[PDB]
Amino acid sequence: AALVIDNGSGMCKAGFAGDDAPRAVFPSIVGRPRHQGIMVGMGQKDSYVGDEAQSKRGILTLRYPIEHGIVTNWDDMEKIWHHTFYNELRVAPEEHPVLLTEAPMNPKSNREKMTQIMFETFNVPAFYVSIQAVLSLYSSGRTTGIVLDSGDGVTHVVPIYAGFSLPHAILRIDLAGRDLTDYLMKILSERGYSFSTTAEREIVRDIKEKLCYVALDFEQEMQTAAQSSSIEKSYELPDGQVITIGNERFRAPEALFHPSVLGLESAGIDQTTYNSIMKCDVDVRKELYGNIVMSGGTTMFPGIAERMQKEITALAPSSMKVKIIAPPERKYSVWIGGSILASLTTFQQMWISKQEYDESGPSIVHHKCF
Amino acid sequence: AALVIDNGSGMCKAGFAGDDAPRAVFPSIVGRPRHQGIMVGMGQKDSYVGDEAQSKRGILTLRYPIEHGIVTNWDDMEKIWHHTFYNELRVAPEEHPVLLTEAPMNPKSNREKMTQIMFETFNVPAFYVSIQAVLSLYSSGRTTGIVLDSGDGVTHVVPIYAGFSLPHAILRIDLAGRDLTDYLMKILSERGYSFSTTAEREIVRDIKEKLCYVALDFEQEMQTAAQSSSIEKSYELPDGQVITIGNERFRAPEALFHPSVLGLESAGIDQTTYNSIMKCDVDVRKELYGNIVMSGGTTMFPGIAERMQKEITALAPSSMKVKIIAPPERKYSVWIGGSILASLTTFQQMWISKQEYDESGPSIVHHKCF
Amino acid sequence: AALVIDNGSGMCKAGFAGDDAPRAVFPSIVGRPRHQGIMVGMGQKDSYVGDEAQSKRGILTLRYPIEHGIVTNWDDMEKIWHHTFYNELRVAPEEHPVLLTEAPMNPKSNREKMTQIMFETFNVPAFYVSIQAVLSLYSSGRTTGIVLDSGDGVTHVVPIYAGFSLPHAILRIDLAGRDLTDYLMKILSERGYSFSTTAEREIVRDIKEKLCYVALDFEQEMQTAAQSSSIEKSYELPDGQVITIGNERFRAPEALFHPSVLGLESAGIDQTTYNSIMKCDVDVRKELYGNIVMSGGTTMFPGIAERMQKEITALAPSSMKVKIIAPPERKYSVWIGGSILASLTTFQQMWISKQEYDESGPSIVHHKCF
Amino acid sequence: AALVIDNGSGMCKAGFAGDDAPRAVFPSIVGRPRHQGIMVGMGQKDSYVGDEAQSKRGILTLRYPIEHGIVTNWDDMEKIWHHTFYNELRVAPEEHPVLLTEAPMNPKSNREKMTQIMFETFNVPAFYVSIQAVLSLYSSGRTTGIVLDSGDGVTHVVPIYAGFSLPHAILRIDLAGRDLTDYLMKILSERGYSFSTTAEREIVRDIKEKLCYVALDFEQEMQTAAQSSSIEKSYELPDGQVITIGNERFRAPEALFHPSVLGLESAGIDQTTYNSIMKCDVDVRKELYGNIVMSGGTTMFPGIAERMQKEITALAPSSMKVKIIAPPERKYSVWIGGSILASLTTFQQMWISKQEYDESGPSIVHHKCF
Amino acid sequence: AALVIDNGSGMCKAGFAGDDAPRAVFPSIVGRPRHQGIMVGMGQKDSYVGDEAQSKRGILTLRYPIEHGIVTNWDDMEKIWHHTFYNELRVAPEEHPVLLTEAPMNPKSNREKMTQIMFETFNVPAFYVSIQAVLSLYSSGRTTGIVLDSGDGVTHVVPIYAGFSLPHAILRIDLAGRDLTDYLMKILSERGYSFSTTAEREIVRDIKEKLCYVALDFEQEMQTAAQSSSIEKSYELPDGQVITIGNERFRAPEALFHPSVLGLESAGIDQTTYNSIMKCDVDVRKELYGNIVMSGGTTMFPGIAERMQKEITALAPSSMKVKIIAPPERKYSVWIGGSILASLTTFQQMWISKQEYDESGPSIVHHKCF
Ligand SMILES: Nc1ncnc2c1ncn2[C@@H]1O[C@H](COP(=O)(O)OP(=O)(O)O)[C@@H](O)[C@H]1O
Ligand SMILES: Nc1ncnc2c1ncn2[C@@H]1O[C@H](COP(=O)(O)OP(=O)(O)O)[C@@H](O)[C@H]1O
Ligand SMILES: Nc1ncnc2c1ncn2[C@@H]1O[C@H](COP(=O)(O)OP(=O)(O)O)[C@@H](O)[C@H]1O
Ligand SMILES: Nc1ncnc2c1ncn2[C@@H]1O[C@H](COP(=O)(O)OP(=O)(O)O)[C@@H](O)[C@H]1O
Ligand SMILES: Nc1ncnc2c1ncn2[C@@H]1O[C@H](COP(=O)(O)OP(=O)(O)O)[C@@H](O)[C@H]1O
Ligand SMILES: [Mg+2]
Ligand SMILES: [Mg+2]
Ligand SMILES: [Mg+2]
Ligand SMILES: [Mg+2]
Ligand SMILES: [Mg+2]
Repeated sequence: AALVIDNGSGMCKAGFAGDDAPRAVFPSIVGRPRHQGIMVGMGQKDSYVGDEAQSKRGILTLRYPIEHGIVTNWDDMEKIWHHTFYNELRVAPEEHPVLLTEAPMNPKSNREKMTQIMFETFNVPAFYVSIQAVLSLYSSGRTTGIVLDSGDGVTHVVPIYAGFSLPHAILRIDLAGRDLTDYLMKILSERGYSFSTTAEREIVRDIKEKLCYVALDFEQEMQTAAQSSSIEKSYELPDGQVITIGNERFRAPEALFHPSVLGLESAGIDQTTYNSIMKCDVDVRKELYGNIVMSGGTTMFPGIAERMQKEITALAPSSMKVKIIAPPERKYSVWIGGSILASLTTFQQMWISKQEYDESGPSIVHHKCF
Repeated sequence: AALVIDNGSGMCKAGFAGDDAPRAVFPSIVGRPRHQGIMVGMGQKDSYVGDEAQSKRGILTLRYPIEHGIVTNWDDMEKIWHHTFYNELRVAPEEHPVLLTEAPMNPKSNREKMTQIMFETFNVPAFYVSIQAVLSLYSSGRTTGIVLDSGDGVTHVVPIYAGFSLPHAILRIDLAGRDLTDYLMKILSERGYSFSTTAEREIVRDIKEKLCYVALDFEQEMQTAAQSSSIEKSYELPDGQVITIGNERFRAPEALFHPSVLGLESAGIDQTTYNSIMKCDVDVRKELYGNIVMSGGTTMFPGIAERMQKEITALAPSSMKVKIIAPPERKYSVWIGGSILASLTTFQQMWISKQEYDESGPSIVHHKCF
Repeated sequence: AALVIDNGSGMCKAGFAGDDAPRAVFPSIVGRPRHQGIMVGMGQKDSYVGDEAQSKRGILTLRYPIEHGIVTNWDDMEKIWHHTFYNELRVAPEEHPVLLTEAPMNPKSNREKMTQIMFETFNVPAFYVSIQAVLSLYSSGRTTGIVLDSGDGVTHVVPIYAGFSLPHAILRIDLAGRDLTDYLMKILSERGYSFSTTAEREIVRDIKEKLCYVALDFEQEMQTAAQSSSIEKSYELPDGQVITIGNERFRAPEALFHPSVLGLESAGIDQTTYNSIMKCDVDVRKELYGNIVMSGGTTMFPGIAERMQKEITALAPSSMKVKIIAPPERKYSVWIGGSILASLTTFQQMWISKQEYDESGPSIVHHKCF
Repeated sequence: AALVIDNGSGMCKAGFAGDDAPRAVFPSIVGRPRHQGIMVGMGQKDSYVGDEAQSKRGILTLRYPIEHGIVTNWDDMEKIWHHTFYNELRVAPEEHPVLLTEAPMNPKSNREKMTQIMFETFNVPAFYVSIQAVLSLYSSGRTTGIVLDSGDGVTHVVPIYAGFSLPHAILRIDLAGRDLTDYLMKILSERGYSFSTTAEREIVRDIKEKLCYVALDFEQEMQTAAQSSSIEKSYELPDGQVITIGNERFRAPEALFHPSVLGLESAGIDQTTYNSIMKCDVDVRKELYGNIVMSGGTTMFPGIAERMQKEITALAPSSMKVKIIAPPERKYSVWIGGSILASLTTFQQMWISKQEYDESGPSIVHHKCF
Repeated sequence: AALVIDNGSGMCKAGFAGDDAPRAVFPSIVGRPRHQGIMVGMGQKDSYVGDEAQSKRGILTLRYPIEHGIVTNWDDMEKIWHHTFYNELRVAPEEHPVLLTEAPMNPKSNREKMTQIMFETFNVPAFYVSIQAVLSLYSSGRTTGIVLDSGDGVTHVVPIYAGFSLPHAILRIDLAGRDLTDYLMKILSERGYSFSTTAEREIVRDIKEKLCYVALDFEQEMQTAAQSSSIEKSYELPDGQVITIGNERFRAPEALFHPSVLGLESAGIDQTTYNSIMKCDVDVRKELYGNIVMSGGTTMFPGIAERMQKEITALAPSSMKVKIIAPPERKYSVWIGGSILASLTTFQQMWISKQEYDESGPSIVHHKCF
C-alpha cells in the first residue's frame, strides 16, 4: 500500500496508489501569527498548515516553503509533510512506501534532503522520486509525447519517445501560476485595487482561478475590451466589496505566451514546446507534434489549448498534425501517473529501501531515481 | 479567591471571581464639606466616599478622581479603593489577588501608579491590569468581535480576531456619559432650568439615565417633537419641583453620533466602529461586522442598538450581515469578563506577584500586562 | 435710523445707531407706593419708572423686572420700554428698527417674548437680538478676543476667534453687581449699619460704586486694614448720617474672585476666564490670552484689571503674554458695539422684518439671531 | 516658459523651468470652518488653502485631497491648483506648459482626471506627467541609480540603468511621513499628551520634523534612553505648554525600517531597496548598489543615510561597495529634476498639446507619458 | 595593404596583412534593448555591437549572427563588419583588399552573400575566402599536417599533405565552445546556480574560459573530485555573489571527447582526427600522425593536448610517433595564417577583383576560392 504525494509549489496532493483521485488536496502554506494572543484559554498554535492557515488568513503571514520547485524552508516542508501524513491521510509513514515528485533540473541537495527527511524523520520503508512530466505521460496511457507541465512554481517541457527520456531536450521556465498571480496583483492597481499582503495574494489567486482566461487573438481581444463592456466581470471580496475587472482577465495569462511583460527574457510556452520538439531527432518530431500533453493548474485556463494549438500550428510545418491533449482532469494528472507508477509490479523492484539508504546515505537517490 | 474591580470613571464595580454580578456597585466620588460644622457631638468626617457622598450632596463638593479614564487625584483614588476593600467588600487585600481594569491608550504612569498603590498601600499578593473591551469579549463567550465600550470617561473601540489583539486598529474618543450629562445640563437652560453645581450634575445624570433615549431618525424625531407633545416627559426634582423635557431626551444622546454639537472634531460611535473595522485586514471584516459588541452604561440608552445597526448597515457593503450584540446585562459586562478571566486556571500563571514587583518595581506592569 | 437698547439687569442704556454714547442711561426699576395718598390735587401715579422712581425712593417699593439676565415681570418690562421710547428717546418705535441685547444661555421664552412685545406692543419695523459680549468685541475693533462681561445680573465669558463663535466654551456665572450689593449689605451689619429695604439697597449700591475696590493681594490688604486706619473711608447717608467703612471696601468685590463667601460653588472670574480659554482649541489660546476684554459696570472697580492680569498670568503658562483690555468707557462698551453693529451696511439684511414675524411668529428669532 | 509642479501628498512645490529652487512651497491642505461666523464685516471665506489654512488652524477642519499619492477630492485639488497658479506663482496657466508629478503604480483615472482638469479647467497649452523618482535621478546628473523616494503619501523604489526603466522591479509601500505622524500621535499618548484633531496632527508633524531622528542601532538607543536622560528634548506647544519627549524621537522613524509596529505586513525601506535591486538583472546590481539615491522629506531624518548604508551593506555581498547619495537639497530633488526635464530641448517634442487632447481625450496621457 | 578578417562564430579578429597579431579582437554580438528608454538627452542607439554590447549586457538581448559557422542574420553581420571597418580598424574598405575566413562544408549561399556584401555594400577592390584550417597550417610554417580547428561554432578536421588538400577526408562536427557553454549552463543548475539569459550565457562563457580544463583520465578525476575538495574553485559573479564549482570544471570539456552527454551521435575530437587520418592514403598517415595541429579557442583548455596525445596514441599503431602541436598563440593561428597568405607575392594574382565580380556576379567565388 504505497503513498503517492505530488508535492508541488502551491498545492500538496496526497493519497494511495491504486486510487484515481488524490485523497487530500490542500495548499502548501505555513501561517504564523503577526500579532500577540490576548485572550487566554482559546488554544493558539504558533503554526498553521494548509486549510487552517487559509481560514485564518487575516491574522497570519503565509509562507510557501517551495519556490520555483525548490524547497527554501525545510522545517516548514517537514511541517507540511507531517500534516500530510498525520492529519490528512491519517496513516503511519513507517509502514507505507512513499513516492515523491520533483521538477527537472532541480538542485541535487533538494533530492538528497528529501531522501534524508523521508528516511530519518518519517522512517519510511521505501522511497522514490519521479519527474512530474513522466507521471503526466503515465496518466494518459501514452509512452510517446511531449509534456508541458505548469503548476505554481515552474513550467517544464519534457519530450519522451517510445518510453525513452530525451534529457538534452528538456526545457524549463521559471514562470508559472504564482508569477501570474503577482502580475495580476500588479495590473489590478491600474483600476485602483491594492493587494500587497499574503492574504490578498491568496485572494488574487482566487480571482485568477475564477475569472481569467487565455485569448485566442490578444490584440483582437484588447480591441473588443476597449470597444464594449461585455468582457468585464464582477468579483466579491471577503469584506463584501465588489470589484470589476476588464482586460486583466486575459492580460495576466498572456504572460504565459509573452514573458517580456514580466521583465523576463525567456520565450513563451508555445515557443518553448516548439524549441523542445526541434531539439529532438528528426524522426521523432511527428509523434511529438500529435501528442502534446498539458498538465497542472496553469493549464486549466479557458482557451489555453486552442491558443496553444494555433501557435504551435503556426510554428510547425503545414503538413504536421498538431494535437493538444488537455483532459478535464489534467490538474491532477501527475498524481494519477504516480498512482499508476506505484501500482505497477515492475516498479516494485525500483524502490530505495531502508537498507540501501543505511549503506549509502542520501546519495543513493542519484543512482536509483534517474 | 481573587478580587475583580472594574474601576471606571463614574462608577466602581467590585466583587469576587467566580461570581456573575458585582457584589458592590457604587459611585466613584469623593465629597468634601463646603461649610463649617456648627453642631458638636454629631460626628463629621472631612471626606465622604460613594453612596454616603451621594446622600449628603447638598453640603458637599463632589469630585471624580478619574477623568476620561485617567486618575487625576491619587489620594482620592486611594480613598475610593480603601472604601472598596474595607467598607464594601469587607475583605483584607493582603490575602486576595486583585484584577484591575484600564482603558486603552492611557498614560503609562497611570498603570505604574496603580501597580505601586496596589502593592505598597494595600499589599496585595498578586495583581493584573486588563483592557475593559477584552473583558467585554470574555463575558459574551466570544473570541472574535469588535467591542464598543462607553462608560463615563471615554469610548473605546477594540477589534479582536481569533483571540488576537489588533492594536493598530484600536480607536478612542474622549466622549462618554459625563460629556452627555454636561451637554444635557447646557441644553436644559433653554427651558429655564439651571444646573451648575456638582449635586445638580448628579441630578441631571439621573435625568439622563431615566428619560433620555436614542432616536432612530433624528430629524424625523425633531419634527415629531415640534408637532405634538407626546415626546415630553416630567421629572420630579429632590425639592419637589416638577420639570418637563421635550426634544432634550434625544438631543443629548445624539452627541454620541454627532460630536460636533459638543465642539468636538471627532466622529460618532458608528463611524468610529466602521473606521476600526476598515483599519483591519480584509479577511477579518466579515466576522467583525457580525460580532459588534456594546458594553458600558452609555450603551444602555433605549434605541441605541437599532440606530447603531442602521448606521453601520448604511456604512457597510450591502452583502454584509451587521449584527449588534447588546445584552441586557452589558452595563456590567466588563466586570463579568474579569470574573471569568480571574477564574481561569490558565490565567493563574499570569499574575504579577509580590516577588516580581520587589525585584522589578512598577515597570513590570509593562512586561506582564500587554 | 436704528435704535440700540442695551437692556441690562440694573441699568437701561438707549440711543441711536451711529452715535458714540447712549443718549439715555437710567435705572431699570419700577417703583410702587407702599402707602395711601392722602393729599388730593397732587397728581400721584401708581407706577414710577427709572429716575423718577429713584427720586421718590422713600415711599416706594422698587422692583427690578430683570433678575440674572432673565425678565421676571413682563408688564414692568413693557413699562420700562415704554419709558425708553416715549419719555427718554422721545421717538416713535413704529418707524425705527430696534436692536436688543441678551445674555447667553438664557431661556428661549425670553427671546420669544421680547420679539412678540417688540413686534406687537410697539409695532417695530425691524428687530434683532445680539449677545452682549459680541458687541463688546465689536466696540474695541477686535474680531479675536475673550470677553468677560459683568453687569448687574450675570457674568458671562465668551471667546471669539477670527469672527467665529465658540459656543461650547461660553461660560456663565450668576454672580454680578447685585449680588455684590447684597453681600455689602450683609457685611455692613458687622459695623452696626442696617440696610434691608430696596431704597437702602440702592444706597448700598451707591456706596459700592463710590468706595469699593479690588485688592491686588487680599490677605496683605486685610493685614494692612487691621494694622492702620488708612483704608477706612466715610460716606454720608441721605439723612445726613456719616458712616465709616474699612475692609468692606475690598471684601465685597473679593466675592468676584472667591464666590464661596456667597455660598456659591462656582469659580471666580479669573478661573472662569482661564477655563473658557482651556475649553478652546490649542491653536487659538495664544490670541485669547493677549486679548482679554472686560465690559460692564462690575469691571469698573479700581484695581480689577491688575488683579485679573496677576491671577491669569499665574494660571497661564509663563511664556504666554496675558493682556487685559479694560478701556475707560467699557461700562458702555456693549451699547457702543450695538451702535456699530446696527450701523453696518452688511447688517441691514439681517433684520427680522414685520413680514417674517407675521409669517412665522416669535420663533423666527431662533432662526435669524444665532 | 514651462511650469514645474511637484504635487505631493503633503506639500505642493511649484515654480518655473530653468530655476534651481521651487518658487512656492506650501502645504496642500484645504481648511473649512467648523463653527458659524458671528461677527459681520470681517470677510470670511468658506475655504482656506495652504498657509492661510495653516494660520487659522484652530477654527478649521483640515483636509488633504491626496492620500497615498492618489487624489481623493478633486474639487479641493482644483482649489489647490488654482491657489498655485493665481495666488502663489501669479501666472496665467493658458500660456505656460505644465509638468506634473505622479507616484508609480497609481490608478489610471488619476492621470486621466489630471489631464482633463489641466486641459479643460485651466486650459494649458501643453502638459506632461512624470514619475517622481525619474526626476530625482534627473536632479543628481545620473542616468543609472536606484531611487528611494519617500514624501508624505507613499514610498517608492525605482531602479534605472543607463537611462532605461525597469518597471518589473519598481516597488511601492504605503508608508510615508503621514503614517509616521500618526504613529507619533499614537505613542505620545503614553506620556500623557493627547492629539486627535487635524490641527494637533499638524503640531505633531512639526514635532516630528524638529525632534525626530533615525537611530543607528535601535536596541542600543533604547538602552541609552532607558539609562540616562540625555535623549529627552523639550517642545513648546502653541498655547505655551512645554512637553518632553524621550525614545519617541527614534521610535517613530523606526516604523520606516520595521513597519510591523504599524500593523503592516510590508518590509522596511532597506529591505525594499534590496529586493528591488535583486529583482533586476545580475549585470546591473553593482551600479545600483553604488548609486542609491534618496529624495523627499521623509529622507531628511538625521541618521537615515548611515542606517540605510549599514542595513544595505548587511544585506549586500561583502565585495559590493554600497553608496547612499543623500544630498542636503534632496527634499526638493524631484522638483529640481522637473526643472531640468522641462528645460531640455529634446523634451520639447514630448509635450501633450491641446490638439492631441482635443483629438484623443484624456486617454492620450497613457500613450505619451510612459 | 590587405585586410585580414577572421570572422568566427564567437569572436571577430581583424587587422592588416604583414602583422603578427590581430589589431582588433572583439565579440561578434549585436545587442538590442529589451526595455524603453525613459531618460532623454542620454543618447541611446537601437543597436550595440561588440564590446559596447558586452558592457551594457544587463539591458540588452545579445544575438550572434553566426551559428555553427553559418551566418543566420545578414543585417547584423553587416553591422559587425561595419563596426570592424569603421570603428575598430578605422579604415576605408574601398581601398583595401579583404581576405575572409570560412569553415569547410558550409552552404554556398554563405560564400555568395559574403562576396555580394563585400563587393556591393563595402565596395572592396579585391576579395578572397579561405578555409580556416589551411590558414592554421600556414601560420605554423607547415605544408603537411592535419588541423583540428575548434572555435565557437564548429569543429573541423582537415588533412593536408605536401600542400595538397584531401577534401574527401575533411570531417566536421557541430560541437564547439558555444555548446560547451550551454552544457556548463545546464550542469551548473545541479549546484543551484541558474543561468538562462544571454548575459548569463556570457558570464558562463567567462567561467568556462577561466576555470575549466580537460582531465587526462576522466574517471580518475571524478574519483578525485568525489574524494577530496582540492578540485573545487570559486568564481565571483558581477553582482558580488561567489559560487563554487567542482567536477563541472572537467565535465563540461569532456563533451569534446564524448559528445553523447549532449545528446549527439557524433564521435569525439580524438576519434574524428583518427577517422580523418584513416580516410587518407596509407602513405601519408605517418606524416599526419606527427603533425597534428590544433587552433582556436576551444583548444586552449588546459590539458587538452596531453589528453589528445594519449587518445590518439591509443588509437594509432604503437610504432607511430604521435605529435600534437599546440602553440601558445594557436587561438589566433587562423588569423596569423591569413596575415601570411595575404602577404605572399604569389597570392596577389588570386584575388577576386571588382571587374570579375562585375562580369560574373557572386558565383565567381566558386571558381576562384577552392
Ligand atoms: N481553474 C484554474 N485556472 C487557472 N489557474 C488555476 C486554476 N486552478 C488552479 N490554478 C493555478 O494552478 C496553480 C497550482 O496548480 P498545481 O498544478 O496544483 O500546482 P503545483 O503542481 O505547483 O502544486 C496555482 O497557482 C493556481 O492559481
Ligand atoms: N440606563 C442608562 N441610560 C443611559 N445612560 C446610563 C444608564 N445607566 C447608566 N448610564 C451612564 O453610564 C455612565 C457610567 O456607566 P459605567 O459603564 O458603569 O461607567 P464606568 O465604566 O466609566 O464606571 C454614567 O455616566 C451614567 O450616566
Ligand atoms: N464705578 C463702579 N464700580 C463698581 N461697580 C459699578 C460702578 N459703576 C456701576 N457699577 C455696577 O454695575 C452694575 C450695572 O452696570 P451695567 O453693566 O450697566 O449693568 P447691566 O449691563 O446689567 O445693566 C450695577 O450693579 C452697579 O452697582
Ligand atoms: N526635517 C524633516 N525630518 C523629517 N521629516 C520631514 C522633514 N521635513 C519634512 N518632513 C516630512 O516630509 C513629508 C513631506 O515631504 P515631501 O517630500 O515634500 O512630501 P510630498 O513629496 O509627498 O509632498 C511630511 O510628512 C513631513 O512631515
Ligand atoms: N582559455 C580558454 N579556455 C577555453 N575556452 C576558451 C578560452 N578562450 C576562449 N575560449 C572559447 O573559444 C571560443 C571562441 O574562440 P575562437 O576560436 O576565437 O572562436 P571563433 O574562431 O569561432 O571566433 C569561445 O566559445 C570561448 O569560450
Ligand atoms: Mg506540480
Ligand atoms: Mg468602564
Ligand atoms: Mg449688560
Ligand atoms: Mg513627493
Ligand atoms: Mg575560428
